Amino acid sequence: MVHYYRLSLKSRQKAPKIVNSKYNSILNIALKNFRLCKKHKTKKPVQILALLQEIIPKSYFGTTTNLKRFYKVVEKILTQSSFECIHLSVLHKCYDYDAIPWLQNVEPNLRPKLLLKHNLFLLDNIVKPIIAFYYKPIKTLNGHEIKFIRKEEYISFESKVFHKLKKMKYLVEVQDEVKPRGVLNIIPKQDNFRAIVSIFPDSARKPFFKLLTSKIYKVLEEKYKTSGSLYTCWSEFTQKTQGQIYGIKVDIRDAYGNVKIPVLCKLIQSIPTHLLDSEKKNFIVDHISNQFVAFRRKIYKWNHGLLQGDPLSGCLCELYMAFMDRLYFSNLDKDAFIHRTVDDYFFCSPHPHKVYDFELLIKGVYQVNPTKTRTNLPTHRHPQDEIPYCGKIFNLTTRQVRTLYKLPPNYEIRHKFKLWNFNNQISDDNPARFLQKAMDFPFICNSFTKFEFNTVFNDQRTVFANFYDAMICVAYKFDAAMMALRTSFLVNDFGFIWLVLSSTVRAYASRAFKKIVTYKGGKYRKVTFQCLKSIAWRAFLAVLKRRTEIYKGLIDRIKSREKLTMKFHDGEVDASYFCKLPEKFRFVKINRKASI
DNA sequence: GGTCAGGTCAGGTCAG
Ligand SMILES: [Mg+2]
Repeated sequence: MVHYYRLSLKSRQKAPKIVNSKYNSILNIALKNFRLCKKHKTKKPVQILALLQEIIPKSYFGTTTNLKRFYKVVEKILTQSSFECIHLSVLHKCYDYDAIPWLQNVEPNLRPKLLLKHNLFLLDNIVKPIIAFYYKPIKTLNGHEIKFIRKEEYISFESKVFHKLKKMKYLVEVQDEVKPRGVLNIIPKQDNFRAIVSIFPDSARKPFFKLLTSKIYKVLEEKYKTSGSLYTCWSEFTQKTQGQIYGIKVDIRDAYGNVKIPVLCKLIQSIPTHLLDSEKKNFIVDHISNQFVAFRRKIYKWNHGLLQGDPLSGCLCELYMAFMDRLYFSNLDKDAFIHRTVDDYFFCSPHPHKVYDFELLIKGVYQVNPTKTRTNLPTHRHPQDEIPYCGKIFNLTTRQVRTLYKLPPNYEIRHKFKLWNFNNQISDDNPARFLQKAMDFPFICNSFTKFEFNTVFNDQRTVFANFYDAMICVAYKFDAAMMALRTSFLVNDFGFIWLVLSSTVRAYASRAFKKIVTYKGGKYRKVTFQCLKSIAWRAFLAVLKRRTEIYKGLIDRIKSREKLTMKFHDGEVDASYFCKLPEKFRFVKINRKASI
């Protein structure tokens, strides 16, 4: 029931020195050259595609066309998304068997199963081992993007920060062979790093941490006031306040690191025992008071607040903060608006000084990330009217809220979609299920919420541009799914794709009706079912034109007619925004090419 | 057969 090959490096095996007796012995030539390659110092930067060429004999493929086929896969590995797969079927389908010298002697009907396992063998024992030999994959947490870094480069940074963390007494090496709970990892961010712990999956102790986590969330919702609902807080405050809003979003740097463990331990003990048993209280207290971590064959103690990566760290930091909130922000104007996440505070009032004071009140208590601070206060050095917060972009003047998109310039957008599922594999002769699973709704739902489609505080200018931006995204996902159909399913019948295409602009457009209509408000003008299906079909237009040659046929019949009149009842929806591509998505790389 | 309540999964958003 296994159709898929996973691209990621840790699926790699460790190469025998000699090839097994069911494999043809041209392979042993390759393994020998593999060792010779590893003994090369390789101080200077070198491409993997180039290094493999001088390892795998041309004599193994015969023709250059066969070889480029196999390089299309190495490149995919070198450019992989987390979880990305290919079909095992590609490893052999459509090859020029004639040109393969060592198969003339093997019966034709026997050849494809020899080539798949020989290509599996080369991929598992030579290609990934070598990539691993020179680099480390780190996941950027922008979608599933994985960046590869040179081992000499990463190691240097690792040791560099490790020495800092050893200087700053955050990490202290002791001698008791106390059990470490996980392995520390140093993963670089924008300017800093992130020290995190990977918990050894514990021996049936996770259920215990699940239980404790729920039990303290019960104390959070109880002895501490609710922090709002965000959608309702921003609804009410924009109605209670009619003048120019003033606001600030501040980003605390290292919320975990700046927790005072002692206080947290006193909060723990302070719980009523009908709520939290004294034994459990004490388990958390020496759990977070004794955080031990394995580095390079050494076990250290973590004492800078809470360990990112520990299962308790989240909820325990929540408790800490909720208690702080009581201390410092309970008395604020009732009319003003305030909402917090884990380390992101958003505060709005119609008076400049109340926000300015809030900035001071917060700075007296916390060390913040000053570059991350955003404000419309006129005496700030870079004031703005739009504040990013919580995955949304609030405009304090207009009071219109958009979705926030995390797509750096040259981000390869295929990294924002997990199209492969290894627990539920799709056949190579069933591309229809591979293009529909791509099209499941749940993936854009977080942009199909009361927040984006309501017309309570939102114009129609903005309830439109929202739905339009969401659909640009579903398009890019469609394009990535297509090139997975093209490059892994290898389909040439593009007739069973239009089905789910229009079969989702209908449901995709209709959902915006029930969700958009249930949250009507005083800026609601008039929206229309085919106004939405037309926005949708013009979004696909503006996107698909980026690979016009593969797609003009589909855009030819689309553009031709379709009644793209684009009449809008409001009149202040420019509608120019809909023809073309919103600036965010034009500068995203849609092609796949391994840099090194 | 038609609801609910609970459980799982999936892909996505938050945020460490
Ligand atoms: Mg933050």
